[PDB]
Amino acid sequence: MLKTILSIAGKPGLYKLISQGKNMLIVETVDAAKKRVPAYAHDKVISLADIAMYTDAEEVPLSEVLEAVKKKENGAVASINYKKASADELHAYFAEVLPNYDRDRVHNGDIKKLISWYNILVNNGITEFVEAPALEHHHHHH
Repeated sequence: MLKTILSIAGKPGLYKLISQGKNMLIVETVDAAKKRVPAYAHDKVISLADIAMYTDAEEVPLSEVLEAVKKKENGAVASINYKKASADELHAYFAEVLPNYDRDRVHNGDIKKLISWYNILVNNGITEFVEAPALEHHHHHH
């Protein structure tokens, strides 16, 4: 479940935490190499277990709204690209499948941080977070 993937809003992207130490966290790059990297709690180390967005519907974790926008592209990578798209393009890409997003709670660059991890997600597959089969096949209940 959401515990192992740490979401990084700094220079790197996504990590897998194995163990915590009082200097450095023992993590793995979620990548093709998968190297053991010392993580430091300064480079915007957030839990992806924590990331959620409150919208017109219930409280939706970032993984489930990833599913909703990924549904469009059939499990491909993000065609938006956050480092080429305008701020208007960011919210309009989300509003293609979910136009019920608000601008009150969703205002903290929530889609922008999402696209940053979203390209990394499809890069190695991660595990599974969308009913389009990349590794497993999910069932819609959420």
